[PDB]
Amino acid sequence: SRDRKYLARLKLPPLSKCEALRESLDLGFEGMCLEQPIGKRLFQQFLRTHEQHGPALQLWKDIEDYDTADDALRPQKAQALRAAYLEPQAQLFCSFLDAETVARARAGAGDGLFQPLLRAVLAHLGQAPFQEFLDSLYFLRFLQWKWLEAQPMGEDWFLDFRVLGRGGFGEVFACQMKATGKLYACKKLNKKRLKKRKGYQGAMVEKKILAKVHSRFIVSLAYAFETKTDLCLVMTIMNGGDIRYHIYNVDEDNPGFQEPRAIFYTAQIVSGLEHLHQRNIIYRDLKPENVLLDDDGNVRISDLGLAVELKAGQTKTKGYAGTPGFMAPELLLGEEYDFSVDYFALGVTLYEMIAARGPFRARGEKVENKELKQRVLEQAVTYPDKFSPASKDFCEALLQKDPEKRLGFRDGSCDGLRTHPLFRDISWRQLEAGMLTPPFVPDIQDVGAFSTVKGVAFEKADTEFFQEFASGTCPIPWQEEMIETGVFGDLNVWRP
Amino acid sequence: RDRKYLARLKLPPLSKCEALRESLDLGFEGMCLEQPIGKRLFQQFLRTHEQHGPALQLWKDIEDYDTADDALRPQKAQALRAAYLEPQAQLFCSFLDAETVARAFQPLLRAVLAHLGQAPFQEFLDSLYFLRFLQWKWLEAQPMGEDWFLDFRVLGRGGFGEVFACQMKATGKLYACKKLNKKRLKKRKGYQGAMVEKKILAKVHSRFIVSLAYAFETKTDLCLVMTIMNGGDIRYHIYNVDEDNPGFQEPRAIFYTAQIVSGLEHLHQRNIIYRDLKPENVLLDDDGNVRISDLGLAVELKAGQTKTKGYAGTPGFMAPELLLGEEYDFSVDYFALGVTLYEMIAARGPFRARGEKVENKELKQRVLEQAVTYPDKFSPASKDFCEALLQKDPEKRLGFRDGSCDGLRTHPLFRDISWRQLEAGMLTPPFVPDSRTEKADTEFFQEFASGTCPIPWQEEMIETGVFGDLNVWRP
Ligand SMILES: Nc1ncnc2c1ncn2[C@@H]1O[C@H](COP(=O)(O)OP(=O)(O)OP(=O)(O)O)[C@@H](O)[C@H]1O
Ligand SMILES: Nc1ncnc2c1ncn2[C@@H]1O[C@H](COP(=O)(O)OP(=O)(O)OP(=O)(O)O)[C@@H](O)[C@H]1O
Ligand SMILES: [Cl-]
Ligand SMILES: [Cl-]
Ligand SMILES: [Mg+2]
Ligand SMILES: [Mg+2]
Repeated sequence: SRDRKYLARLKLPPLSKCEALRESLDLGFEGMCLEQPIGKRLFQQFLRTHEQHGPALQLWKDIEDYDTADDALRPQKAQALRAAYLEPQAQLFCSFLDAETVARARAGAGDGLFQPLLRAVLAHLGQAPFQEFLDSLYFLRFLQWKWLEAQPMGEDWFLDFRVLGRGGFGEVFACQMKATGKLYACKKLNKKRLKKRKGYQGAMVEKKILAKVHSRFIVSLAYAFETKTDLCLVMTIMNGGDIRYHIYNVDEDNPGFQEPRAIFYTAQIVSGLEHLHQRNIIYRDLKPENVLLDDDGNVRISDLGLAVELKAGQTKTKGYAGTPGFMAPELLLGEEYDFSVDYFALGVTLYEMIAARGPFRARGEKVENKELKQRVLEQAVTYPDKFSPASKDFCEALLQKDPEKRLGFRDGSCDGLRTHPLFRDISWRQLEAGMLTPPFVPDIQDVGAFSTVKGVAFEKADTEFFQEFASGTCPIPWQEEMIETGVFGDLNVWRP
Repeated sequence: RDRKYLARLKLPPLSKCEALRESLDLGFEGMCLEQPIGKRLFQQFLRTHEQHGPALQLWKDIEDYDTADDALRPQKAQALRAAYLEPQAQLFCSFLDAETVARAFQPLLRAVLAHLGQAPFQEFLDSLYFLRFLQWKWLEAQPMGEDWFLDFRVLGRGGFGEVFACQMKATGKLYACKKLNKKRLKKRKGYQGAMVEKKILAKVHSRFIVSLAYAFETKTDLCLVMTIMNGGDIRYHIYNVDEDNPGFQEPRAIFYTAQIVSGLEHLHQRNIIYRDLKPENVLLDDDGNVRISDLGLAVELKAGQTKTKGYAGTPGFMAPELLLGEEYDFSVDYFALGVTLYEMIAARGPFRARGEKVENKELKQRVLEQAVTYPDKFSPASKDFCEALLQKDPEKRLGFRDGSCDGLRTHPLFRDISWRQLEAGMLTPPFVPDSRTEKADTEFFQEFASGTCPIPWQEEMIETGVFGDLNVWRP
C-alpha cells in the first residue's frame, strides 16, 4: 500500500538548503521547463497565474492536445486552434508571432501541421517569460523539488516482493518504491560474479544508456544503487512476458502471431531502434527474448549490455558481439558496421514472429555456430505461405545481406522504412504517442542461489566502479513517479 | 474600481524584494499576529505542515470561541477541551506544559502563540510563504498618493480644511479624506497638531478610534485618509434625532459611553492623552457604532512620565487641574467623558444652559466652582457615574487604574452590557443611522506625508478581495 516511514521523508525542504543547488545546476530552459515534468508543471503554473502569458500557454496546451487527439476530432480542433489564436481580433490572439509564422499556421496541412508554430511559441516562452519565472516563487519551488530528488534513495527504499526473471548476473525482482508505492523491476548484478566474468563494461553501458534515453519503446532506468553484494538497476516493470515466449505459447499446435499483431510489435520495436539510432547507439541485441510486453500489451526493447555508443564524428564501429542467427553478415565477416545490424536483427525477429522459426534454421534443430554462420552468409531465405506478400517484402528488405542495400536508418530517421506497405494500417502519430490499442492484452519460479564465487577480493578500482555505477536517482522518471503517484499533488499544495 | 489602478496592484519579481528582506522588523508578534497578511501567510504555512496542525487549529478555535455567542460558548469549550487537551486525542498539543493543560482560555492562547513563535516561525522564515509576505510588503511600500483617490462629496468642515468622502481607485473601498490647507496650517501654526494627529492615528489600532490608512500631499493640501464615518457626530444626534425631545434615552447613552471608554482605555494603555473628547468628536458609522476622532490636541507621554502640562482642549470640557495650571494625567479625559455623558442625557452641558452664550473666562470659573446639578432624566446609576467622573479633584475621580478601565466597567451603569461582545464589535447598536443623512516648510510636509499604514492596507487588501485574487497558486 506504501510505507509511513518513507512517505514521511518525502518533504519539501527549507529554502536555505537549496543554496547549493541554486548555482551548481542546469539553468537551461529546454532542460528545466520542457523536458523535466515537474519543471514543466511549475512553469505552466507560473504562466497560468500571469495573465499576459495566458495566450501562449493555452496555444501550447492546445497544440499538445491536437498532436494526440483522434483523427475524428482533429479537423475540428485544427480549426478551433486557428480561430482562437491566429485571427488578429480573437481574445487569445498571439501578438508575439511573425506574420510569416501565423501565415504558415493558417495554411499548413499534414503530418507536422503545427510543429513550426510550437517551435515559435517555445522560442518566445524561452525568452522573457522564462526570465520572469526564474525570478518567482515557482522557480524556487522547483529547487525544493530538485533538492528532494537528490536525497539518498538506495536499497532501503525498495521492497523486493517477487521474482520476475533471472539473468546471467542475478535475478530480476518485482519491487515497490516504499514511499510512493510505485512498482518497478529491479535487476540485480552480483559484484563478485561481475568481476570474475569481466562484465563491468557491459553493466556500465546498459546503465549509461537506460539512464540517458527516454522512449516509451525502451525500458527506462529510475534508480541505480548498490548493496553489499549486488549492483541494482530499478527500471520500468514489464509483466507481459518476452515476445519469444508468446510466439510458442499462444498456440502450441500452431505457433506464431497473426500478422497484425506482428506488425504492431514490429512498429514499436522500430520506433525504439530509431530513438537509439538518432542518439548514435547501436543496440546489437535485438531478438524476440529481449522484447518485453507490459500490462497493456505494449512492447519495449531491453538488455542493452551489448550496445555501443558511437562517439562524436564516428559513423561506424567494429567488434564481434551478439547472438548467433541474428548477427548480420557484416558483423560475422569482421567488417566495420553501423545501425544496419539492428535492422538485420529486426528482420529475423519479424520472421520468427510470423513463422515460429528462424530464417536460417528449422524449428528445434541444433546447428552449431560455425554452420549457422555460413548459413547466414550464404543461404537465401525461403518464406513459407504463412507470410503475406507485404511481410515477405519487408523481411526481404531487412534480410538483405549487403548492408548498403538493406532497408533501415536513412537521413536521421526511419521515416523511409515507415512508408513501407506493411504499415499501411498504422497511425504512426498515434503509435509513437502511445495511444493505439494493443492487439493482445496479456494475463518467475525462484531457483535459489547462484553458485559461490571463491577467491574474489575487491581493489579500490572495483569500489570506484561500484560507486560510479550506483549514480542514484534519474530525474525525469523520479519526477514522473512523483506526479503519477499523487506525491507531487500533495506536497505542491499552497493552501489545501 | 479602476482598471488602470487595479492593474498596478501586482506582486513583484522576487529580486525587487531583497531591499525589504534585510531592512524590516523580523519580530514574530508584529509579522504573524498583528499584520493580517503576515497572519494569513503564517496560517497558510502552518496548515501546510501537518506537525503544526494541532497548534494551528487550537489557535483558530480559541479565536472562534472568543467571538462566538453566549448561547454556543459552553459547547465550544468542551469541544476545544476534548479535541486538544485529552492526551489520546489526535490533535493533542504535546508542546504545552502539564501545568497549563490542567489549568485549561486566554492563558492557553499565550502558551500556543509562545510556541508558534519558536521553531514554527523560524521554519516559516525559511519558506516560500515568507517570500510571498515580502512580496506583499513591497506592493505595500509602493507609491499611492493623490492620484489613487477620487473624492466624490464633502462630509464636513473643520478649522484647517474640508473632510471629503473618497474611494481608493484600485480596490473601490470608501474612506474619508481629511484635507488640510498647507498655507492655512502655517499662518495658524497648526503643524504640531496635524503632525500629532497623524502619528497617533498611524500608531494606534482600535475599533473605537478612527484608523489612518494613508497620508500624503497635493500641491495645496496635506491629506489624511481614514475610516469613513457616515453616521455624523454625536452632538448633531443629541439635538436633531428629535428637536422636541432632545437627549438620548439611557441605554443608548450607556452604549456609546462604553464604546468611548474602550477607546479611551486603548489610548491610556499606550501613554496617550486624547485631551479633546466631546460629542462633536465622537462619530457614528453606518452600523451605528462610534469612534473617537480629531486627535490633533493629543499628547504622547514618553517612557517614564506619568504627567504633563499644557493648556489645550475645548472650553467646558477641560478639567479643573488643566485649567488651573497643574500637572495632569489620563484623568482629564475621564472628566470630558462625564461632560459628554451628561450632555447626551440632558441635552445641555453641566456648566451652561442650552443656547446660553458664556465666554471662556467665566466658563472656566464655573468648571472650577459650580456644583453640578442633575434633573430627573438621570436615573440613580447615571447620576452616580457622572458624579464619579466630574469629581473636581483628580484623586477622587473615577478613572484609569492599574493599566485598565476594568475598575470603571464594574460600575452599576453597565450592568446590561456584555463587555467582550462590545469590545469585539458584536453587539447590535441601539440606533442604526439611515443611509440618507521656506525650505523648513517643505521638509515638514514630506515628513508628514509618510505614506501607507500597513495594518489597514493589509486589511483593505483582504476585505476588498485583492488578496484572494493575487495570492493564488493554481486557479
Ligand atoms: N524490465 C523488466 N521487467 C520484467 N522482467 C525483466 C525486465 N528486464 C529483464 N527482465 C527479465 O529479467 C531477466 C534478465 O533479463 P536481461 O536480458 O536484462 O538479463 P541479462 O543477464 O543481461 O541477459 P543476457 O545475459 O542474455 O544479456 C530475464 O528473465 C528477463 O526476461
Ligand atoms: N472619519 C470621518 N468621517 C466622516 N466625517 C468626518 C471624519 N472625520 C472628520 N469628519 C468631518 O469633519 C468635521 C471636522 O473634523 P475634525 O474635527 O477632524 O476637523 P478639525 O479641523 O481637526 O477640527 P478642529 O477645528 O476641532 O481641529 C467633523 O465634524 C466631521 O463632520
Ligand atoms: Cl511569484
Ligand atoms: Cl496472434
Ligand atoms: Mg546483458
Ligand atoms: Mg471634530
